[PDB]
Amino acid sequence: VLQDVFLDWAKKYGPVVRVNVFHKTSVIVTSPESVKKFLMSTKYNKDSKMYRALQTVFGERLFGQGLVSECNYERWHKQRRVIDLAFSRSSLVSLMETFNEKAEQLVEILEAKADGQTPVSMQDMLTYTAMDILAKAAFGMETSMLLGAQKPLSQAVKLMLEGITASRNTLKRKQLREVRESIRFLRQVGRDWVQRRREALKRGEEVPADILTQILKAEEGAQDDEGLLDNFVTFFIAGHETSANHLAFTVMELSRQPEIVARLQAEVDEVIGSKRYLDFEDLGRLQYLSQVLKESLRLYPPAWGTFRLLEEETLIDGVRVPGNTPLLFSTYVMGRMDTYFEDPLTFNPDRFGPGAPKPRFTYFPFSLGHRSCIGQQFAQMEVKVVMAKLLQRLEFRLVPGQRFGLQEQATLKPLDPVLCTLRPRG
Ligand code: HEM
Ligand SMILES: COCCCC/C(=N\OCCN)c1ccc(C(F)(F)F)cc1
Repeated sequence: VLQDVFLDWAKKYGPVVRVNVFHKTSVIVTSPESVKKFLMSTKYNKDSKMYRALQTVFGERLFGQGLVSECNYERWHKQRRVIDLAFSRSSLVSLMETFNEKAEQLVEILEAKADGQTPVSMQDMLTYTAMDILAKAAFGMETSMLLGAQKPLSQAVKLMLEGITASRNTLKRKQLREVRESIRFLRQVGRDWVQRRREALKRGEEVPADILTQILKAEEGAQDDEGLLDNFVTFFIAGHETSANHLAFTVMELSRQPEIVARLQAEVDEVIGSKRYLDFEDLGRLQYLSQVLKESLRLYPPAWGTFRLLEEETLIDGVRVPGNTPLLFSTYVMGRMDTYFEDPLTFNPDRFGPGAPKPRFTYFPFSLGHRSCIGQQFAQMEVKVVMAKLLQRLEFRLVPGQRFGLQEQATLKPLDPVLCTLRPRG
């Protein structure tokens, strides 16, 4: 992938290197001290130019000015102020139900295929699980992709994601219209779930706190609904894709880590035993699993980095960088430099063991500072629940011909689906 070229240039030409990314010039900055300086201060904001591709795709508005793609500070802070309420500790705890139900359903489906002969794309299975979780937790709606439903919506998402791949890269005639079809499809599903929400509150019906309630609340006194559909599509996608890929990477890696798996099984037996559903307080004690996930994100971060606009010419690590320059920061790159991580190609979860110094601005799969992931705790919870349940009940072997490796898409994800054969534990 393109991130592997940047790593080579980082290693070779040091901490400040001009590059071309999405066919625009920027400076990739790879010192911890630089990361800290620019990420940990609100003085630095995202670069409209770099995110302008995510805002609109092929003349069809995708994330628009939603929580990811909005770069002006004050406009972003206004939404983030209110959307933040849907991610409080009590908000989160109440989602353990959605996470558990979906996790259980996933494990059950796979148990039905656990003959040890039936190939299953774990990438697909984990995408359906993540979307099912997101759709319900965020919007109070059931997609049931895990049981074959909403196969059109699943297809819209797929095409739209290739869309972003070609929009900001790729330098036939039908494939470009299907992407536009897909983007408008997602916006219309948005309208319906927004409408089906308004109708239920027009019947004065009781509806618990949501991401949906919060996005609506942020869009009050808006002449259009566009700022609301922006945030619908942003969360619909951001709230499932990176989690899906993170899961896929982890199961991929694990299929060739028998010792790690054993310890994982060993751990999950002690904390939950055979209990069907996990309580909020259970996740905290899945400490080794926590470590595996953290290491998974170090080698395989779905969201490989972020951009900040450097407005005034500044001196960065002894290099003069000119004003109006986009800064690229890459957790993928830093995670693979032996300057910051001994023997960096080795998947070693002990790196995050208790007592190890926490990596110091050399590792940020959820980014850092104010533009960090609003969904961090959300995804860390959901990912422990799925992984806990998989480890509890099933074993996965990777089908011969399945490659370990990456593709760059809208996010980093396994090049291959994660085709596996499955057995019951024991
Ligand atoms: C393991 C999965 C996850 C990863 C690795 C992750 C990663 C990221 C990172 C690196 C940023 C990009 C910041 C940038 O562009 O500079 C981000 C943004 C964000 N993520 Fe995620 N994330 C994941 C899951 C989620 C989920 C579950 C949600 C939604 C429920 C979410 C929604 C968002 C939002 C809306 C933002 C923008 C926050 C803001 O600018 O105010 N994340 N996350
Ligand atoms: C369709 O892509 C989903 C949202 C953008 C992916 C992303 N991070 O967001 C994760 C939300 N949970 C992202 C990936 C790469 C870049 C970069 F600018 F580095 F290319 C920026 C954002």
